[PDB]
Amino acid sequence: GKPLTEVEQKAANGVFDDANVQNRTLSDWDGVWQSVYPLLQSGKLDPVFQKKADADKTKTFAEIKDYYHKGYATDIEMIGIEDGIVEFHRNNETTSCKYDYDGYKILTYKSGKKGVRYLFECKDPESKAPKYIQFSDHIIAPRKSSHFHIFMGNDSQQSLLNEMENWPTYYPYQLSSEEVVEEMMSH
Ligand SMILES: [Zn+2]
Ligand SMILES: [Zn+2]
Ligand SMILES: [Zn+2]
Ligand SMILES: [Zn+2]
Repeated sequence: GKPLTEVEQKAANGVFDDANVQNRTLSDWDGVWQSVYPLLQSGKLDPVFQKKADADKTKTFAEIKDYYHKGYATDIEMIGIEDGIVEFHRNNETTSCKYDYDGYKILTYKSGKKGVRYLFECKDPESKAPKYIQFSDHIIAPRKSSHFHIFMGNDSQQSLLNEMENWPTYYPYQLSSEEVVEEMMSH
């Protein structure tokens, strides 16, 4: 929808000044989302890997697909976000919490690029949802997400900050596999 400003555009590419990063509310991720892992498991995402492989030298289709197989792997098939609550659908069962915002963390990847993770924490003893979750979606300022990676854990926020190999990814539930694929065939 909104035209990604020059900043938003470069930011979406890991290039930005820390002074341009701003807090974001949980509502930026409101909606019902589908994990893309089952799509990969059923070959629905092969075209995307084929394209990334016919452009990446030293990388074969299988090598690329193996990279994303590890990256997308998760048992949380669906996520629901609404009115401050995040709900996780695992095995026909669900868990949720009314998450508290804990600021963000600007990361500097070894590739030189930068990224921002938005941290939330569950402070409800009753709940059985992950204690710490972090959103990352190439957005550094208020703006509704179109899809996102989410890191979840029960050890600590720092702990989630070190994870760089597994990043469960989610797209709007209503999108078909074809639509999800076309979207990935861009950015
Ligand atoms: Zn700084
Ligand atoms: Zn469910
Ligand atoms: Zn990403
Ligand atoms: Zn996108």
